[PDB]
Amino acid sequence: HLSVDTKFKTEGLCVDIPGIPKDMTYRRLISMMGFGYPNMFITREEAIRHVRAWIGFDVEGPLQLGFSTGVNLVAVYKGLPWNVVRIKIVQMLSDTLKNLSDRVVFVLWAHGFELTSMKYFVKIGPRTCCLCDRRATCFSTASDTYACWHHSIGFDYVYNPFMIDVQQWGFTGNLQSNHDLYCQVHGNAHVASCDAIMTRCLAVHECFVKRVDWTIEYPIIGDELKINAACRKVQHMVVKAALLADKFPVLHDIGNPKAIKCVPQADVEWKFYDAQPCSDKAYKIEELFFTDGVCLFWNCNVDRYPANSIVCRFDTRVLSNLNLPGCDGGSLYVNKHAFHTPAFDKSAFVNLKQLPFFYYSDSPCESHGPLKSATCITRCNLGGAVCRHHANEYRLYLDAYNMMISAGFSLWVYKQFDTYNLWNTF
Ligand SMILES: C#Cc1nc(CNC(=O)c2cc[nH]n2)cs1
Ligand SMILES: [Zn+2]
Ligand SMILES: [Zn+2]
Ligand SMILES: [Zn+2]
Repeated sequence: HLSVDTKFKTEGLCVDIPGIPKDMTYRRLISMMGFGYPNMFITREEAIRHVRAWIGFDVEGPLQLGFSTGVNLVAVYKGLPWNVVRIKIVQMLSDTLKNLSDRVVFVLWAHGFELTSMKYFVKIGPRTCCLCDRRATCFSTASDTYACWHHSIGFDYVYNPFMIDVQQWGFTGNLQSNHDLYCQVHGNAHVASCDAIMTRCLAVHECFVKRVDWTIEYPIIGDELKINAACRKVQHMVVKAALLADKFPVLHDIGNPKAIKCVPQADVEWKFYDAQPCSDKAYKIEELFFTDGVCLFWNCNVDRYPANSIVCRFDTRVLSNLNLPGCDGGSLYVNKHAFHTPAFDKSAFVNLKQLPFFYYSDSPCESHGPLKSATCITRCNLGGAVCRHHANEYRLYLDAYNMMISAGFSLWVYKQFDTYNLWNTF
């Protein structure tokens, strides 16, 4: 954890707090703010481990409280006393975070009012939820009880929040000049939430775009495992069928250097090319480069795919608990590991078409241990009646396919791809 005796640089606070000592520790800062929880403030490394909990927060002077959720509240939304503002803050954080994290991390660009305003809606102390086993994130003065984000309805204080001041990381210039170096999507409309949004965006850029640590693991919070297994199932299905239908002599597999053949029994000449996940801008196809056979780009984000490609590309616009808002239109996809992904661009696919759903199988029609569909490509459907085994497998594959799509992945293929060509493999 971050030692409370660590020095805190106070130059960013001195316009809101004139006269503040240059020599300052976290210990003295927390005291001046009026306050298993050794420090309210955390290290960059702890913050990165808890990116799902990040909420940018800015206060502008009555005071306008702005959050990276887009919300502005005025404490005296129009101005209201702190005793009702705090209730809204609890509800807002609880609904934003209950399916993401066991805590909140306020990401600051600290100039003073934000820190001195915390005592009006934060309480600290040593706890678990009164109604479950999750750690407590809220407190209620009405009942003198504690709750997690799931059981906090009607609570009035944030309990043991964490926080980090981006201005401690060693920047020159103000927030907007640093944020705008990397991102054109978030403006500065001069409301507190705009600053809150830029602050979080800059932190995401510093910690996941220019710096990358794929060794950090993140807890399971949703359908991660089913999604990942579906992606492997779809990858095998689509590539196997492409090879059967068009009989490419060579396949160029471009992407993760730890990739394995997804169709190990295919006859094709399989050649690998190493490219790590690009976290900043999509790769330029000119630099990466292939006109023989087919190219496979499985989550290898390029600016324009060649016409002879099979592509899986994550759609950064998808709304889900796994996909967090990112930098310059990118998104931070957190599924076991954290992957910042450049903004989705439909123009990357101009040479391709959307891959249609289909299910293909050459396995024997046998049930161990009634489906009608034009897209069940099997011997039994060719012959007029889908067998029970392929019926079961088709419905499982459909489920997997829909899971992958709903998670944000999109699939694209060379324009000549035609499932009609699979029927003659039977
Ligand atoms: C009541 C009331 C108040 N409204 C504001 C407006 N906020 C800003 O102009 C701003 C500047 C930078 N970021 N936001 C401050 S106090
Ligand atoms: Zn609970
Ligand atoms: Zn931004
Ligand atoms: Zn069958």
